[PDB]
Formats: sequence, structure tokens, C-alpha cells
Amino acid sequence: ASIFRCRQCGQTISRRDWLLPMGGDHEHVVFNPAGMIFRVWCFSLAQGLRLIGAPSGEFSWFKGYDWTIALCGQCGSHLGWHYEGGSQPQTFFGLIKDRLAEGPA
Ligand SMILES: Nc1cccc(SC[C@H]2CCC(=O)NC2=O)c1
Ligand SMILES: [Zn+2]
Repeated sequence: ASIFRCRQCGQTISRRDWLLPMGGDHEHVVFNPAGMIFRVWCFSLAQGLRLIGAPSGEFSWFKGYDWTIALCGQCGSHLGWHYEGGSQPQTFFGLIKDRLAEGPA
């Protein structure tokens, strides 16, 4: 249990080694304006994604960061968001834990 893959197609996305404790925790439970709850895991790094649109600061769960939607680059599954424009770190990924599958490298 050290690699994260897209639950829908198996695309390589991230690693347990790349977990990032933003505000002292890698897990953040958050709600969007449509009331959907997400268990978000923060990663320093991810791969195999496709970032859609231009960054937005509106409704950001992380103060000082703008977000872009992150799809699975293979199947188009919505896996979370890329954050940028902030400080320490400048960028990171917030990925939806239940849309990933954890397993061996
Ligand atoms: N109106 C509307 C309907 C669905 C979603 C949204 S923004 C969705 C996410 C983006 C990432 C973030 O940090 N906060 C959010 O809330 C806005
Ligand atoms: Zn996928």
C-alpha cells in the first residue's frame, strides 16, 4: 500500500510518500457550495491527471490558493483539484480519497 491509482481505470496518480500535512493534517473534510462532502487528501505531487480551465480563488478551501479541476488523464474521472498561487508550498493537489485505490508499487 504505497501507490495511489484512479479507482475507475488504474491510472498511476500519486504515492503515500507524497502525502502533505497542510495545516498539520494530510486529510481535510470539506463541503462545496452544492453541499457535497469530500474527504480530501493533500499531496505535494501527482501525475496522470488533466487540469481543466483557468485557476479560480472562488470558494477555495485553502486560504491563498486558487484551484483547477483535476481529472484522471486516462478516463476523465474527477479526482480532485490542483492548488496554486499560495506560499509554502506554492502548489499542491487535493485528491478525493474514495476516488483513489491504494496498493503496491
Ligand atoms: N457553485 C459551485 C458548485 C460546485 C462547486 C463549486 S467550487 C468547488 C470546490 C473547488 C475546490 C475548492 O477549494 N472549493 C470548492 O468549493 C461551486
Ligand atoms: Zn481514471
